[PDB]
Amino acid sequence: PSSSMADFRKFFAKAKHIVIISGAGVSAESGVPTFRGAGGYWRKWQAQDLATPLAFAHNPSRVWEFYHYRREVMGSKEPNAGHRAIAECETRLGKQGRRVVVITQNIDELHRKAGTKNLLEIHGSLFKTRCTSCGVVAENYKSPICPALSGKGAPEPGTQDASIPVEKLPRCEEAGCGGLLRPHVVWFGENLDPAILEEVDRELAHCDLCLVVGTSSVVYPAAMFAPQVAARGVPVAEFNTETTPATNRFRFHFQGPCGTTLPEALA
Ligand SMILES: *Nc1ccc2c(C)cc(=O)oc2c1
Ligand SMILES: [Zn+2]
Repeated sequence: PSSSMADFRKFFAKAKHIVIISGAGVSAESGVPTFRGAGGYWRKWQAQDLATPLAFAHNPSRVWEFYHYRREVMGSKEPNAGHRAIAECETRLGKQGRRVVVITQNIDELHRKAGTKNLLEIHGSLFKTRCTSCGVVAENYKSPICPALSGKGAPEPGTQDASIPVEKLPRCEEAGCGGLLRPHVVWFGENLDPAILEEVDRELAHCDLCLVVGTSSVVYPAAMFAPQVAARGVPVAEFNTETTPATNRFRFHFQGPCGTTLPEALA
């Protein structure tokens, strides 16, 4: 795979429709905890233990504690130079009639905070709720999301369950509903929104340049998206930290934190 920034920049100058697939490394560069890899725990659990329908069914208080913590932590977090380069790229290109879309697996909204408008959040958002009775999706930035969760969700091992009664967990405020809310995020074992995937397929079909940032391209989610772009002859450029491996039938690979390489690539 080429690591020629100048060659990349020649494609970038001429590209009219860029798809940017954003993975977990973009969030990790802002210090956002993911509770996934080695060492990444909340109390005695990882995300694969708590971000499941079964976990929520059996202990909705514990799952709400986990997502309440993740909401509140964001008050100490900021977009990084990678987020900023991506947003500035969209803004500048949009005034030229050129399209930039960000397809992200990240749920912490830092792309939005940085100014990205054309955003597909394929795993949902920490700052949206979904009613488990009526299905309504709502924005929710309230600190705390409900009074019973104030001071709850502490991450330290040994912290006891809050065991909030389900009636005091976040509830739907649509007139005549009152159901129990869940976080509007995709759980392990769940389907991605087909309408989201409808929009993703349209962007992949039409783009003339594809970036994979903060993730590997040979793994989910980018492995679902990049192959068919590359198969069309569209250049695929990967920006990530792991020394290729990932092995790439793709055009470019730039090693390093994306906050180091993207400001230059997307200038
Ligand atoms: N079921 C499942 C859920 C989530 C995954 C992520 C976030 C990454 C992955 O590589 O494979 C997953 C599989
Ligand atoms: Zn409802």
